[PDB]
Parts: sequence; C-alpha cells; structure tokens
Amino acid sequence: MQDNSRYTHFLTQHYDAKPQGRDDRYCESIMRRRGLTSPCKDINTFIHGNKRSIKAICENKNGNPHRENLRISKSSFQVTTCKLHGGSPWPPCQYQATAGFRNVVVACENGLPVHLDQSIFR
Repeated sequence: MQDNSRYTHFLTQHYDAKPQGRDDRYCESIMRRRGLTSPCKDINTFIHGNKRSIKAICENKNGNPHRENLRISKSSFQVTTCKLHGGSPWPPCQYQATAGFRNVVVACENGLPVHLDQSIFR
C-alpha cells in the first residue's frame, strides 16, 4: 500500500504502544520526543495498545461512521491526554496527564487513521 504521510504523522502525534507511567512527567517527555513543543500543543491525546485495533476503526470491524466523515471506534482504548498548563505558548511545556479508557474518534483515508478528534478529550 502507498505510504501515507498523514498516517505516519498520526502515529507520531497520537500513538504510544506501551507507555511508562502515564503521569505528568510522561506527558512532558513524550510531547518533547514527538516534536510537539514548538509551540507547545495545547492538548494532545495518545492511544495505547496495538496498532491493528486502531487501523480497524477505519473499517466496520472496529468502527462506525460518525458525524461529517469521521469514525468512532467500537472498542475502548487506553489513552492519555496531555493538557498544557501555565499561560505561555512556548517551552518549557508543562503538562497535566489524564489517563482514560474509552472509544476514540478519528478520520481515515484509504483505510488508515489520519486525524484524531481531540474534542472528546477536552
């Protein structure tokens, strides 16, 4: 299958297979590692677990159509939302971690997730 730049970016921005701790320091480190700190991204959620379950959101296997050309997963995922605190847009970026467990909303292209809808984690 063709490479998809937006799928690759989705993984960088929104996937962490096997996370350490899922506390504030986890968020502060991973947001730096994934290139999300210049400027500090205000909110960002990572999905955990295997990738095949996330990809399957794009199919009937693990998703349903949602709103205007989004998809909502049938399964629930372990997730961690990183929320910026402090009032400055610029590093150092301090984050509060909120771990969760629920279904997720994505957009897909050619069977691959290319966007995470952050609204459900705000």
